Amino acid sequence: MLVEQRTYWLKPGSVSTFLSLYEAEGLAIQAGALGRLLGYYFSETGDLNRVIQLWGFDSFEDRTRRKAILSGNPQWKSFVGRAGSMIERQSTELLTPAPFSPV
Amino acid sequence: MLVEQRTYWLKPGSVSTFLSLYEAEGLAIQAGALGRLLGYYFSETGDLNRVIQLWGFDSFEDRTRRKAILSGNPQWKSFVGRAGSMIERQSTELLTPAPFSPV
Amino acid sequence: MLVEQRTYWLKPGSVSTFLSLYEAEGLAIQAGALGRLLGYYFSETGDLNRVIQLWGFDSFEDRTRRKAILSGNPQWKSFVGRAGSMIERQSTELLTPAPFSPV
Amino acid sequence: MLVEQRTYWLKPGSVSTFLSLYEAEGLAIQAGALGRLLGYYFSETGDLNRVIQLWGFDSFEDRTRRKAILSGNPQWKSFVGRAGSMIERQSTELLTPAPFSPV
Amino acid sequence: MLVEQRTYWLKPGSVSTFLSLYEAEGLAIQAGALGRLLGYYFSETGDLNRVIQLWGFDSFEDRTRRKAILSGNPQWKSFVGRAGSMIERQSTELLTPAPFSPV
Amino acid sequence: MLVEQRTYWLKPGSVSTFLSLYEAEGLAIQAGALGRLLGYYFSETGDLNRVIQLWGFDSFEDRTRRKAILSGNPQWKSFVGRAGSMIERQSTELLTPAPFSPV
Amino acid sequence: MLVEQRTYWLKPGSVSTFLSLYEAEGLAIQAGALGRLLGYYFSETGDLNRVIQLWGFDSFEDRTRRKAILSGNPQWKSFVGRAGSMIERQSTELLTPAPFSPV
Amino acid sequence: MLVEQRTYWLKPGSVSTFLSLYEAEGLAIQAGALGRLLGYYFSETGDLNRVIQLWGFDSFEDRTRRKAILSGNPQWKSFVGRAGSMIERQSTELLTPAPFSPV
Repeated sequence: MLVEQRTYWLKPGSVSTFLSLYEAEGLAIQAGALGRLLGYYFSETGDLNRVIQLWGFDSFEDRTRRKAILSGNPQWKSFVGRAGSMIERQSTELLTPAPFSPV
Repeated sequence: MLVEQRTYWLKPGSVSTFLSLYEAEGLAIQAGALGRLLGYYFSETGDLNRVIQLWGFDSFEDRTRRKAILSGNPQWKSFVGRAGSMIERQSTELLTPAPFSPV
Repeated sequence: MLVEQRTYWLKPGSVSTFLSLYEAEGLAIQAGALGRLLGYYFSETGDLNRVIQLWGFDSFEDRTRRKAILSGNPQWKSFVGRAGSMIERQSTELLTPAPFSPV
Repeated sequence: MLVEQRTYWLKPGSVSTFLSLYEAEGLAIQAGALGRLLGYYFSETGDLNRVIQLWGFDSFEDRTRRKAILSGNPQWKSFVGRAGSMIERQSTELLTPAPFSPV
Repeated sequence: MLVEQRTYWLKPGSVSTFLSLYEAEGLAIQAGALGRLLGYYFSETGDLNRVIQLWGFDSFEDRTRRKAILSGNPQWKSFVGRAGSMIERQSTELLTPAPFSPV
Repeated sequence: MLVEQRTYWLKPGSVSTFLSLYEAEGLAIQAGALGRLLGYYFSETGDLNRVIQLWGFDSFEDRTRRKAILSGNPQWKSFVGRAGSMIERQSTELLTPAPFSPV
Repeated sequence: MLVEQRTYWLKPGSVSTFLSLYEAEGLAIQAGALGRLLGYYFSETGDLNRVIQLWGFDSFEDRTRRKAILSGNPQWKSFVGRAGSMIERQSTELLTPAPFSPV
Repeated sequence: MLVEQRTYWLKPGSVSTFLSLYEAEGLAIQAGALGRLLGYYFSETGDLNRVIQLWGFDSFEDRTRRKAILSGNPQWKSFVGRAGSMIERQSTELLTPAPFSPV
């Protein structure tokens, strides 16, 4: 499995608004396209106002395919338009599970 | 649930040695004491030679209790002695799951 | 005791405005809810325009309780609305006093 | 008052050894020379293996005077020789208390 | 050869808009003035929303000459006016090829 | 001598506008109040859009006195109002000359 | 094409030794396994003692295949043993060429 | 004029030893080769154990020429051998003086 850990830095104070809007308008579309949500968090220490998500993919090739499916989805584009102004900065990294890592 | 994400930066080239030694000598003790391993990874992008672990705790109080149980374990101390020289730097952060985050 | 050190990065030039507004409208509410202010500073070196605060808590559980009391306070919400635009970024960390640390 | 916040990054695993050695051999000398210890902590989040100290001075001039008194103390030099190998990196910053900050 | 690696951090979501506008209105002018484009990329990991460019110059003196030619070009100024609002931050570094580096 | 090195990060593209406005409206006032300008630069590598200034002071006490004189100057306040929107972030550090450092 | 940009931070002063040893003992093996070297540089500004390499791959899957071929090569392992002590830290990132990027 | 600002991070506690050794064995050679020392400092805030130097050059081409003269000097090589172990990390940046910057 290929694991992606994405971090968004949000405008101060906007985490609860973002998470509510995402759950109502973005989660079903994004999880439907990408396939395996492993975790979706907000920070309590370090930089505040971060939302951190982990996604599992069969391969980099499949991640590419699923991300393009999501990016072209008209309902996703609408949600990105409504939620995007809360996002100040985005980063991502690719991780490999150790053999004993769960699931 | 309270989620802890810990990062260790290891000496260059030492990730596979660390993961093999940990699986053989540290995993059963640490998972037994701490309770819920959510993920154990090594990095493929960004800073290389990172190992990243996520642990789930019922509360901060229980994390404190379980960490002291682990730190006082004589077999854990032995493993830390054998593996510790590979660790150059350590960081950790506390995270809260969004309501829709899995498990 | 559990010690929290919070840092806010403010818009350039806004420190004195923030501190005056906080002292007049936020301090009594926040200190009343959280309990033990250990220090409230602004930076003279490093990143300028930082305000740095240290708070002492009996436990993480009590910090959680007191923070929710503060966040739900209608007068606090009003102050956050008036002061919040000065805040560009927020971070926090948890610290433990050494046995010989004062108070 | 002028407040100094110093951070030392220690070798992984060495915090308890450093704090024990400092309390036994360095604290009385350093506090005697510098005058007002405001806090002495170790980190629980963020970079682990940090020790963080806050000192209060009447003025920068007096800080300079007291630091030179400490640096020239033969017993301090001995302690620095015994404890210094645990220190990997050091940083410091100067802070000013807000008018309502305690003490 | 002197190699310059420039990084622009763009507003979230704006990479494809920037690259399309640059290719249509800026590339021919900039490549014409500067001389040797070695690579023009956007990031897939790390900080997202980065565009990274590498340029090769005969010398620092020639880089200075060509950059002033570009900066004074009225069509370049127009493009910078239309594209500039997408750029949040800029950095650059100078690199020297190893003897075996290609071209 | 006590040396202060200040860095301002400016809005992309604004360095020449800032330097022209400062030279016309701020330099004589600021240099008159602070006393010894050692250098005033803009960056060519690293973070672009930085302006970096070095000031020499007889002592920290005199720096404090001169900075308050400048901050209270009505013409300085006017210039800060006109130039301030170009400044995104500010940092500063204190340095000590080596014995052989010039002047 | 998928582009990888790798950075190694070397022990101060060791860049020329590393590059000479690599050219003599590592380049033919590594380029033979990985396929397309796009650039191999050392830094002149920013962090000194960096070596920066860019590699082009048909796909992430092919990068994975070629990296495992290289890692299992006995002559590569020997070179890594002889050169590795110069490497203090390693990072990498994945990049996508813009449509107009050369080659 | 082209200005170079170099920073060395030294082993904790070694600044005074480095500066004494440099003044006795390196300064005359280095200043003789490079031409115009503008400042040589150690840090009092921020990262401690930094030495920061500013050098002025007629041009980048002349900086290149003078640096190669210095690097090939047998007495410089000897000094670098004796002082080099104190240096943990090195960085540099190029700066341009504003028109009103002194000298």
